[PDB]
Amino acid sequence: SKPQPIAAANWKSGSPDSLSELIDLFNSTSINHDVQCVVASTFVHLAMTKERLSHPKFVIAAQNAGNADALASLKDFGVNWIVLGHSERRWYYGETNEIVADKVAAAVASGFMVIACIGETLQERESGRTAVVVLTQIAAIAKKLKKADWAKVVIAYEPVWAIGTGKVATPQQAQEAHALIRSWVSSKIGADVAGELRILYGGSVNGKNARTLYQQRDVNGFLVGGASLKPEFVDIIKATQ
Amino acid sequence: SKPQPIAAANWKSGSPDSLSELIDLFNSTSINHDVQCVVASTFVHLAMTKERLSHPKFVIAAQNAGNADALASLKDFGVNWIVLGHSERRWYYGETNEIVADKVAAAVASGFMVIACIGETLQERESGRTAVVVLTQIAAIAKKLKKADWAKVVIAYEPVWAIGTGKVATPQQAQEAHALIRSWVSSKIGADVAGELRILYGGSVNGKNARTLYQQRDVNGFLVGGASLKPEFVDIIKATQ
Repeated sequence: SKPQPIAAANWKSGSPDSLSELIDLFNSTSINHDVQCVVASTFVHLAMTKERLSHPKFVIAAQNAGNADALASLKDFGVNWIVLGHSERRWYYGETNEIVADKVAAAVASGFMVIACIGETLQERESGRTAVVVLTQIAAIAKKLKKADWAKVVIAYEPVWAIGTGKVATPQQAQEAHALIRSWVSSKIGADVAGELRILYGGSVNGKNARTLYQQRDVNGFLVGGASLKPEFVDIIKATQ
Repeated sequence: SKPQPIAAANWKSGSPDSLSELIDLFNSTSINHDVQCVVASTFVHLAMTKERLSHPKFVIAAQNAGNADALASLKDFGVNWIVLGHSERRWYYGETNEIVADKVAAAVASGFMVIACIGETLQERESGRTAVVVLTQIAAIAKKLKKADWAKVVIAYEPVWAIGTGKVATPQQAQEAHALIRSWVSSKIGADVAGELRILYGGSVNGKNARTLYQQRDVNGFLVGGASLKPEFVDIIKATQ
């Protein structure tokens, strides 16, 4: 039915010691279903996790790449997944739809599994421009990808207003945005591709809200920030059953 | 007499929780005089404050912009004020008078209210080169601004040796530098402009020293770093009466 789900952690902060305790918990956790778990972080924690994380279902990812040289070095360092187009890169650092599109194409060429992020601001949401915004973002990425490349792409839909604010989208809001993105992909690229495509939801996900969100027809997992620094991340992974 | 004063906070560090407590304190504080309050920060706290800060007298600002795309995105994100040419950008990152001048011109074009920072090092101060340094910095900015643009500019004078060191300038030192900058502007651009111009003082300002500094004829407010992370920032705002 639904493609293999992904439960990605976005370690935006935390201390080396507290984090290794988490890694121990994960390593000792049996997941009785097929799900790809991803732990994304910065150089600070990347060396530790790359060596301390042993769970068969987990993989590590870099939080961003500034250029082709970094993609190359990261690849050599042994990192195969990467998160691109995350909120702040777009609104704080000014990366345009075109720029992240180029980054996504480059990463894929270098052989990475890419989690490309998209989402609208509170202003856009309220102005009723969600659908146009989201599709423009996704369209920019598509313009640079060859049909084969989609095999290496995961889309993460995160309303900018839901990230770190405590304000999660509703099962209906998420499902609608995801359904829209999938439709666009199906009609523009192919239904074969659209069906294989994982579209994750990110924006204040936690152990208590995950299942309802996951139950939606078009939600294939989550990109989790805050709750991924806590052991409740385990409940979030179990919610992708 | 003096133009409307500005009490700007420069949140260089701090935790999300501690910071929201401050925002609550601010939001519940009545200021019985006309003053523009500004809370400047990085992407980390910018999303929270933009949503949690409700005080009618407060506005939020970005701590820097790396290029035109960032100015555009920030503008769209809903940020209208920006701090440029701050100490570290000049001495640590190597931004020249010319570069920050260009940044100031660009920001103004994009529609921002700009706090352009200037100031000399301890070496320069001691070598007795304060006046030449400060004027060269300001002159570089002027070379790129059209007379109309000055309406969107606020100048912050912060001796590099006073920032974060605990070593504040004396009411006489600040007043002299401010008087000099205003004179230059008056004779080079116009007295109309010079009079409307807010020149703030920054460099180890606190609740205890603010009033004396503010009492000077040419001091129009403060850019505060350390003390802005504490509730004494309220006393600093009251000092602009």
